Amino acid sequence: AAQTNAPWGLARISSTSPGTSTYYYDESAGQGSCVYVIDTGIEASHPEFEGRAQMVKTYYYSSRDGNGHGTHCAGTVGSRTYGVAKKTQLFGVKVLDDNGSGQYSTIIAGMDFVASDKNNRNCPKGVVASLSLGGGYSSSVNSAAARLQSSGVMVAVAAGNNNADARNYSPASEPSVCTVGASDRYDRRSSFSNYGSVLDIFGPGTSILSTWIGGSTRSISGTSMATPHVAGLAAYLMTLGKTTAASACRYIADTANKGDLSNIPFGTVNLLAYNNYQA
Ligand SMILES: [Ca+2]
Ligand SMILES: [Ca+2]
Repeated sequence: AAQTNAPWGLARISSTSPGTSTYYYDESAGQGSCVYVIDTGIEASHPEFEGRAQMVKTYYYSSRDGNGHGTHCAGTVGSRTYGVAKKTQLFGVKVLDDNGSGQYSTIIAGMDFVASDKNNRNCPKGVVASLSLGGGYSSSVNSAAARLQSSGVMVAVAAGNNNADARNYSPASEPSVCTVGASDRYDRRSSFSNYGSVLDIFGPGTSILSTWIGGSTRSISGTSMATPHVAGLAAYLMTLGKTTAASACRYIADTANKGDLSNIPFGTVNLLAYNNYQA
């Protein structure tokens, strides 16, 4: 299948070279798999979700996304127009407040929640967890990320936006999960993107068009926008039966576009997420 005039990040992921505008993907599009978006919530009623999104847990007074960040991330994962895995099932876990902040204890609880909750859901092709959040190093936050990964969920986390070594940031520094860096439309490392040896792959993160609260759309940047491109790609590959939750990160790194990125510091991988679609 082909999505003509797709957002640059979608075209990039199904292309070997930058500058294309069609997103080519397998029509299965992630159906059968499930992606948990652990953020500010998701506006499930947004028409781009087609009834495929649902709030499953909140840690605040309401489960609605009063921020927009989570709705944005969920759109990149699987909205009709801005999503990587167009037929996936989206579940929202609200661990961040409407200002986009949350505490470590609530973020850890959200992760333990998903590890248990996936057992009452029908996700025959696999379960993915998308975490476009992070903070200063915390061993308990890293540990919650590792438990989720070991429970059988593909965990993808943002590298962080401090233009620094991701080793001092959490969930990012957890070596068992998939740490995602951001890139721009010219194949340059996003200027704000963290880097370092803990990163596993890079995804499109500069000026990413996606859904927003109030039934709208908005273009924003961050390693937070790169994370969902790889969570969505993992869900698509798992439903294709190419990989599993436990090895999806490694399979993505193995099949990525290698050496295409510029501004990659010595010691950071130069791997760009790629679906390897051939019609
Ligand atoms: Ca190339
Ligand atoms: Ca890793």
